[PDB]
Amino acid sequence: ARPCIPKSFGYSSVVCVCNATYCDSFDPPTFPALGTFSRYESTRSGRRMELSMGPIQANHTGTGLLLTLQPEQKFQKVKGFGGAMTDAAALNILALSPPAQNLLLKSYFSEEGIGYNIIRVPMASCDFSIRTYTYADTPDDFQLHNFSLPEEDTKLKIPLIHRALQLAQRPVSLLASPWTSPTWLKTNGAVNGKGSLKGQPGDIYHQTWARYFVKFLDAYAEHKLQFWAVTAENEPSAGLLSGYPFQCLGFTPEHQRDFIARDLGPTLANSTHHNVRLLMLDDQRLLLPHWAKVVLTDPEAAKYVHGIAVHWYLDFLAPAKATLGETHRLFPNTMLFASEACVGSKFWEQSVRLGSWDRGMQYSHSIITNLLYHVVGWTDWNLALNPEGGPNWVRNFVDSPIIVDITKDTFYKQPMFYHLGHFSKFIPEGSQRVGLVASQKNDLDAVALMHPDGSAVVVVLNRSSKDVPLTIKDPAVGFLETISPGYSIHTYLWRRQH
Ligand SMILES: *[C@@H]1O[C@H](CO)[C@@H](O[C@@H]2O[C@H](CO)[C@@H](O)[C@H](O)[C@H]2NC(C)=O)[C@H](O)[C@H]1NC(C)=O
Ligand SMILES: *[C@@H]1O[C@H](CO)[C@@H](O[C@@H]2O[C@H](CO)[C@@H](O)[C@H](O)[C@H]2NC(C)=O)[C@H](O)[C@H]1NC(C)=O
Ligand SMILES: N[C@H](CNS(=O)(=O)c1cc(F)cc(F)c1)c1ccccc1
Ligand SMILES: *[C@@H]1O[C@H](CO)[C@@H](O)[C@H](O)[C@H]1NC(C)=O
Ligand SMILES: [K+]
Ligand SMILES: [K+]
Repeated sequence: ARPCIPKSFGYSSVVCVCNATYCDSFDPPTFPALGTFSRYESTRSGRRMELSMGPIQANHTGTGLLLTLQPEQKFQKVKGFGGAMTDAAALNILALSPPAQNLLLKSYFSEEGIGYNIIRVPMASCDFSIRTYTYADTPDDFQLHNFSLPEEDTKLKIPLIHRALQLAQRPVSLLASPWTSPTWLKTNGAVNGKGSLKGQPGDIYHQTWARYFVKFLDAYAEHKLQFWAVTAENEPSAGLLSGYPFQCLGFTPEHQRDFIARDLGPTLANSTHHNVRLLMLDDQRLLLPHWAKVVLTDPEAAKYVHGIAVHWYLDFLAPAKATLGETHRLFPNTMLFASEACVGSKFWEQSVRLGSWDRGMQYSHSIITNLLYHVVGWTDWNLALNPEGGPNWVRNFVDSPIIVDITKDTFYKQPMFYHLGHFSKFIPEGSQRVGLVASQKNDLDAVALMHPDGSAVVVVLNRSSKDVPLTIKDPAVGFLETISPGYSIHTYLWRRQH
């Protein structure tokens, strides 16, 4: 429909430039003809989700790499893909002109964009906030009569969420996570630093905190927003650390176990919001499987926990098989969900690297890894940031798929945007991961899924410099002869006749 307008900022690839009169966009989605496949390609050299079609062929000869679809080897069903409506994201989006705001939101949420269907919503302030507040700052208010949503919610986040939902054809799911409680519920009396809820699970402090989640859901429901899930705490491990720089609330896994079993589980189940799912952990994967063992081996906690939320700090190395793999083996009926991912957080790297193909490849490699380890969804962090990677009240700046430049009423779509969209656009909710078997050792990363309507999608990432010829075999349908160029990502789509 409208192609990328590329701009280089001296990094390895280009951004796509959007403004009040122009943004790259797709035509309304259509599937290729039976017997044809669609291929969307992005490359370091500058191609951005460009479409080409090819024939599905009856026959294949050769000793080149073959990836054979295993349509009957079924794994997890996918919840979806999206990102976080932080205060910083909201401020950045709303600092654009109305036309550019609309083109940014369409980029993420419409079928002319990449079809996000998840939005994560902080419960009050976090580091990606310019004001520190909770919804109940008036002290000793244990019945929460003074609980209320400030303008950060009612003027900024809620209206943008309504606008996202209007632009989406896919149903959008909301996920809520708190960073800190009111300080008068905390041992240290501050939003940050080392501190936990006062007292012990089952008591007034813990019951008040549980009731705050219900007040929050009630307040958003008055604004005609309902939540798919909440997490028990954003990064509960952080509040155990001396000097933790921003909003946190410390839980050991035992503390979270007991809080869920005695307070949060019962409180949510007793509310009009009982259909909201509760996700535990909401933290980095090296805490698994230990955290899952501690919480889910207690049947009184386990009965309230729908899933395990994991964060991906893509700047840092950690094992996947020993964390996600082992957790799935021990608790196969408790879904894994990636609730936050970010890059650019190392102080010594530029927070925002406009046009970094490497950071794009980190996103897609992470997503593939997540999907191959049974994770049902993937949620980016801030939907949009400024060129500094903020605002952020502790200067904890990071990168984002969309960077807003208010002085030019412009925004830039990063390689990360397109790497995420290779998945989000083409993997509807309810899609199921299926097997994909390589005939020989190779340097490609790939994942296959089946849509609810039976159609196939395969994403292929090449992080190498070498162009790799390959063939995809769908045993029911035939062969897709293709190529995976060096530093490329491809999504393949086709209809399946039986
Ligand atoms: C928004 O960006 C577009 C795309 O770069 C600008 O339109 C271009 O303007 C230059 C200079 O006049 C022309 O050479 C291009 O042909 C234009 N491209 C298109 C696709 O129209 C546009 O001026 C910018 N809008 C605002 C309000 O700044
Ligand atoms: C379970 O839910 C009910 C709501 O149906 C709660 O009952 C309310 O409690 C408040 C005081 O806390 C009263 O002012 C309301 O009039 C009550 N409403 C109803 C309909 O009874 C009850 O407190 C909840 N119990 C929990 C969370 O343990
Ligand atoms: N062909 C393999 C990758 N195989 S895979 O696609 O099943 C995969 C498995 C993961 F656990 C994570 C991924 F992201 C991808 C390779 C690629 C690149 C260098 C060495 C080996
Ligand atoms: C495919 O292979 C079979 C068996 O040799 C052959 O009869 C057929 O013509 C080949 N070509 C096509 C296009 O089906
Ligand atoms: K208040
Ligand atoms: K940085």
